[PDB]
Amino acid sequence: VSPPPPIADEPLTVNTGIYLIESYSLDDCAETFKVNAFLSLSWKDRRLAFDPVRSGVRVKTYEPEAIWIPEIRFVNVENARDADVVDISVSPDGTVQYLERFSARVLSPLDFRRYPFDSQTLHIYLIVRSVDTRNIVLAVDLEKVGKNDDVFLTGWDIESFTAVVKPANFALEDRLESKLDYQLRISRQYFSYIPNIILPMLFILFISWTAFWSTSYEANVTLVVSTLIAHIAFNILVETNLPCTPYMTYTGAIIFMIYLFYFVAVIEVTVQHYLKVESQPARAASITRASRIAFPVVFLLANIILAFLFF
Amino acid sequence: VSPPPPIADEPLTVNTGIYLIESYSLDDCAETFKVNAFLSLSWKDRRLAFDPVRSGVRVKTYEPEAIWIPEIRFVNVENARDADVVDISVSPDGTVQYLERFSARVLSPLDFRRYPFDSQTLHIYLIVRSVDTRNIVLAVDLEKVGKNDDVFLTGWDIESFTAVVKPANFALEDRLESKLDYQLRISRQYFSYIPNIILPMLFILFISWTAFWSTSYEANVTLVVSTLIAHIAFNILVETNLPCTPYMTYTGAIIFMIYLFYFVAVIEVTVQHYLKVESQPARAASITRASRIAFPVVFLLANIILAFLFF
Amino acid sequence: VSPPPPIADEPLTVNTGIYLIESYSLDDCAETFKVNAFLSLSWKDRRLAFDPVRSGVRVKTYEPEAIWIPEIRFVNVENARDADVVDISVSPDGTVQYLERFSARVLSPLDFRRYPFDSQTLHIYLIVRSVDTRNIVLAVDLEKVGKNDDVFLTGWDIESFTAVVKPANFALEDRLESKLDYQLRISRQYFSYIPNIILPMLFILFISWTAFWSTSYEANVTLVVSTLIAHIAFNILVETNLPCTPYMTYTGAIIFMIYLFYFVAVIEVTVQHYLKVESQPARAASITRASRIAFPVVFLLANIILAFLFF
Amino acid sequence: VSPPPPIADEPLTVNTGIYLIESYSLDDCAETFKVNAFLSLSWKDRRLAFDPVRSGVRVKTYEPEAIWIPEIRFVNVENARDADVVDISVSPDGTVQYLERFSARVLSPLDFRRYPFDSQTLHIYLIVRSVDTRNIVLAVDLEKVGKNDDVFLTGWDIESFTAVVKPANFALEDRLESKLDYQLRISRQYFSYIPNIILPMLFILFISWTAFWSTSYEANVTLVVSTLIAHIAFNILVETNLPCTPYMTYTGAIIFMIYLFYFVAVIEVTVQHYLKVESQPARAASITRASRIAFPVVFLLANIILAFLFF
Amino acid sequence: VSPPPPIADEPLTVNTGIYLIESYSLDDCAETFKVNAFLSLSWKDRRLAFDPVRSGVRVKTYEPEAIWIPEIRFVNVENARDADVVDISVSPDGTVQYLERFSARVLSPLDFRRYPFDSQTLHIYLIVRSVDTRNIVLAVDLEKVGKNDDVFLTGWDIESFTAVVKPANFALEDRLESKLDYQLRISRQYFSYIPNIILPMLFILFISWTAFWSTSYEANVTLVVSTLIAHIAFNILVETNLPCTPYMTYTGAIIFMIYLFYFVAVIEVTVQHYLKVESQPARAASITRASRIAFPVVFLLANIILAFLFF
Ligand SMILES: [Cl-]
Ligand SMILES: [Cl-]
Ligand SMILES: [Cl-]
Ligand SMILES: [Cl-]
Ligand SMILES: [Cl-]
Repeated sequence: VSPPPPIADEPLTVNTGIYLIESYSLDDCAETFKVNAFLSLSWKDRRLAFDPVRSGVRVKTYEPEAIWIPEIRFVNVENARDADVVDISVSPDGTVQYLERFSARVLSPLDFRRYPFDSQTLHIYLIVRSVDTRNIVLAVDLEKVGKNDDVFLTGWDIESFTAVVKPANFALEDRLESKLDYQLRISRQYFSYIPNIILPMLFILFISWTAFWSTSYEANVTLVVSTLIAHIAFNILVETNLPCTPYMTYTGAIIFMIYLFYFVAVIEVTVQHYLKVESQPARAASITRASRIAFPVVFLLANIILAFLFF
Repeated sequence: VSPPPPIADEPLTVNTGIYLIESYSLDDCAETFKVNAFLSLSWKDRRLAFDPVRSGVRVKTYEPEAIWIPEIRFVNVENARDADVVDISVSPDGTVQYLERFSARVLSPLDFRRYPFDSQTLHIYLIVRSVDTRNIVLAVDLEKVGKNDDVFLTGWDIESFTAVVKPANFALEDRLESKLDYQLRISRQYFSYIPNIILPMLFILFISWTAFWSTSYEANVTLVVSTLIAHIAFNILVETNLPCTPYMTYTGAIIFMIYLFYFVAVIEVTVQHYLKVESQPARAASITRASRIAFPVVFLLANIILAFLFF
Repeated sequence: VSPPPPIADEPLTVNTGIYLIESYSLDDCAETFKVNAFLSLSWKDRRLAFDPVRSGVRVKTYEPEAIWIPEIRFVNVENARDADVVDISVSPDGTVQYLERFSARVLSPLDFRRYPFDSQTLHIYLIVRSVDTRNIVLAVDLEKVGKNDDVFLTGWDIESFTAVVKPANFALEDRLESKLDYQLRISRQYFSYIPNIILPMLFILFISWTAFWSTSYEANVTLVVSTLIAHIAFNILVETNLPCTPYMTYTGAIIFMIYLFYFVAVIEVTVQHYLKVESQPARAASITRASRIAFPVVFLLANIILAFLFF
Repeated sequence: VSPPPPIADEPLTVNTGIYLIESYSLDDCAETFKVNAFLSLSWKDRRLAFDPVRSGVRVKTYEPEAIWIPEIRFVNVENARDADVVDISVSPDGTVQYLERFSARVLSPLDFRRYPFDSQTLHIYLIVRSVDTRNIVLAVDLEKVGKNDDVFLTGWDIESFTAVVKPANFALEDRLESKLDYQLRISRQYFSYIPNIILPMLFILFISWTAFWSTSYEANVTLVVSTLIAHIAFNILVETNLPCTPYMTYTGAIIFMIYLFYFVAVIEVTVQHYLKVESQPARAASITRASRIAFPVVFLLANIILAFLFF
Repeated sequence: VSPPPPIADEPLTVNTGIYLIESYSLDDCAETFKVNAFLSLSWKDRRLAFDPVRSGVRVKTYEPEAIWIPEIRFVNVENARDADVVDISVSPDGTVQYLERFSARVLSPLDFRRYPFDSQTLHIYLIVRSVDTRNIVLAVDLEKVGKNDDVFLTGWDIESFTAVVKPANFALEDRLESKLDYQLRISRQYFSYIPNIILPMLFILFISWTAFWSTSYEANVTLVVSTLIAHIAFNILVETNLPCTPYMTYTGAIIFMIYLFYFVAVIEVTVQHYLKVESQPARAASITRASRIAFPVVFLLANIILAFLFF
């Protein structure tokens, strides 16, 4: 079959609608999310019009093979969506009402810089390539754009499911293409992060600061180096909870700073020992006494600078 | 083919039944479980009515392509189920008895707050979208709802397989949808958790408490800090056994508390040393002597409080 | 097509045979294994009988679509098997010789209680659902049940591939079902376990026992606690080699006991130190001297008890 | 259908063009990447020529089955691409404008020697096997070779998507094969590697150098050995970040050198102690004093040498 | 279609060839390797013979559906190969020249005993099952057996791609089967193994040996135990590089021996301390002095013995 012919020289409008049934498998590393939804399509084909009085039925139901259907594809999918045509409905004027249920793995880039206080906009881009006989343009029927109340993505608050009504019409491979941006807005449930990541990580670092109320070089070497091991071990433990970003994140910056602090605490411990050994105990004692306040203060400050620097 | 026509204006009743053959791959992280079951369907399609005497046969057998079959889908599946029609049997009144064997990856949210003493209700939601000519309504034939005795989910006790008889009939995208809730009830086999997770984790903590019968600051630093490392390594070891919950679980609150205890034990060890060093050995000794009882008591109390809050 | 009609009132006998070509992907955690095998089927359909003289042929070859074929399925598969009909052959009496090559992922429960001295019986359950016109019964042709010599499952000795001749005939959803139990017997190759798991684990534990020839509390704390870390580190290293059982295994009991031993060794080390410190060195010395024999003896006794309980 | 016949003795030219829609799953270990793109094909088939006046059409649209289409394959794919013919258009002269959307997993060797300062050229090799009647030759239409602006590969800067215009025409299995090299140029985003990999790794090594301002053999053994553990623990933490190269990398050579440094630091610590114990404290002190400069200077010198060898 | 009829009573010869296009995904654990190649087939079908003169063609080209093609399968594949018929060409005598491009996941057992100095022979077994009318026998056309020069398997040197010309003709499921052994010979690239695995592992063990130049029991306990932890940590670190063998490998024998050495070093350290403490310092000193030579010598000797036993 060929596309419906234009009355004048106008493009064909395909009214689209996505209704989210299920959201699952948000892969932080792959930057992909699996989605199960309805895709509704509507357009006028006058070749399929009929006088309801002459005809035999109000609405004529067709098989996909029987009539012309626009080839709608998704831009940001790994492979083509798995679709199952639920219904095709032709009214007396030739207004086609298409409906399919599809599942797809959608590639949408993620920004982990504010982890775990991040929010994401997941995109589903609808596209239609224009044909030889006439141009095809996508449109949004907002009555057919929604999401099931039960839609969930463990660890996230599902904010909204909307579409940018104005399509992106552009040329590609010598033909017009009309694109639609459907947006799923999600924000992370950051609470567990405090008792799970930050708090135990801070306790380890705080244990290293006890070296400031000790003069035993052996006990101090043990405190600093053994906590450093505990820190790395704890990091190994929480690897999984942190996302795949091969770029600097807020949490990643706190963590880097904590590594610097272990190194500085070693310097202090080393300095204090050398001074004592090299018969300068008054300096050694004044440095250790200062560090007791200097360490928490410089830490707490650098964290406000970090927080501010990120938010 | 079109749906069977109504005699008056009545909806079509599709009598459903699911019989569980196999239950497998319960993914605590994905919140998905895989299923292999029979799906039985029964409706009346008078266009198929026959005379047993002319036909010879008491029951007619058809291929799925030959007759109209209702489009039943599952709401909470990853992709459409893999189905194989086992049998289609038409009696002369036009009553169709459909049967298929299907496998599906079902998405059902899980609540790990009580892990490992958690129980779950797994849902399989059956759905049918009504058509232009007539409304379709789902029903439950309880004689056809069951599960194979051999059905297992390693680590769980399979309690029951039932269906909420009353369907959820509602409107969606300008058409009626009739939904059925099939429930698989499971409860976790928590025993192994004691010798596997808790007991070795408690022994490590108890070793740290021996610092309360020691005055050697070096030996105490080694006890606390090395046990803390042992705890983190033990935690990495049991990572897998613990579920994916990005929220606070019961097992999780105990693990957080154990981290707090290591920090408090460090404070004590540090305090006791400073007092001794700052010529106050009587206080140092009274604090250590108190700690011996304080630590187990406060621990035992806080664990009772936790259990109470979670259960 | 309909099933062949009964001469009297007899059920139809389908003679089955499975010949294992390949066995791969034994997943200890999923309790699943993948299989590539031939499935042979045999029955008599007198409607297919021919006079070889008129036909000029001794044997007629058919396409699966052309004739009636019994619907054989497997009970314990994740999804339906991938099959390719190799041959369909008909002899003048109406005897059908069916053959297909199939691959399938089979779910079979495993018992890890005796690991690594465990043996497993893998099950492949063949099934046929009876029809309205006649009952269908499965049978085993043992000449037709075999396995390729090259069939392997790394880490296991493939003992036998057989079938329990007597089918399990039972009623399900108001129809007869004839089931066949095909068994693949495997026994674990436990040798590598000694140099890979037990021996290094025992050496670490034996190092902690040297604390019984030392009076240095600091050296003893280091011996017991550092070996405990080494043990946990070693467990982590061997995680993979140990299976997924969420229940107590033989190796699992030994490992738990080894954790108890580290705790007891700490108690001793702590006790010996307190007694010394609290001016009772004779008791401290007698406890340490006893421990030297008590520890290996109680260990060796407890292991004999465990072995006995498990075997 | 047979290929279009030659007017003289000329080969058939198939003008190709790949337009990258999506790029995902760059697997550093597998040396594979996934791609979603348009494949455009152009050729003149005079048998398809038509008079637009008689036909009433300016352009004829065909189904792939209806006309002859060249069999284009990709050399370096895991399995054959998943393709969906978007459009086939014929103009009155017999020009065929083919277009398909395809997804494919591409195998392209990677060179990790300069990690994380490495750049890669990804290859997608297009191929056509010539037929009995005429030779088929591939060509590149550069206007039709592009990539979507949104194309990303997390951790990489996507430099260019081009094709080596000159095809590689060669004989294989007694027939001509015309090959096209499509190149996707990528360069690694190395910044995060400094705060993530190198800096914490260098701090650990620097802590070991403090043993050169200490005479306590016990404190020194703790410094060197505990940092060695921390280093190994740190590598385990960053295993994932480093690529799969089973050959020597730049990062890899630095890491090996750091292991040598821990060994040398042990020798020093051991030597200094033996001399001190064997009543030669002046030598012990001069060795330690030298080490303070020798260690950083030699490390710095060797890194300069390494950088030079790799760049 | 039926197979070509025999002139006398002779079997049909199918001349085979495999030309390796791609070699990828060699999975050491699964013992599977992925292949992408051409499969060439040639056989005589006199029903297809023609006179070039009254036909006008030198060669006739057919569609797979038009003529009879032998059903060639692979024995050791997980699922059936993905094939795409490239060309079918009949010469005047009736000789068919078939060609397809296929990809397949081949199961071939691997022997890791000599790792990393191990070589492997990967098998691709071609098979044809004989038919009712005539027997089918496989043959090797060596002109059509090859591999692309660019064929690679990261970490291996691709030695050769050959076929054992003489087929293995045998009976299976009451019918003749003709098998062909195609061999891909690979040998491992063992270089980084030295700087990556062995060298850092030997440095850790050498650090432990420093305890033979020390009399401090505390320093010695720290040296032996902390290096033991570092060793285990290093193992956890190199797990990935070592293959899946659940049997004793060459590298694995060295590793086991290294565990024994840590245990022996502990015994020495313990013995030396007891003797000193029990007023026998001359024996303690002579044992430690001996150990200094005994340890490296016994190590170097048993390594020579092991190498000899494995090679
Ligand atoms: Cl799509
Ligand atoms: Cl479904
Ligand atoms: Cl099956
Ligand atoms: Cl391809
Ligand atoms: Cl195959």
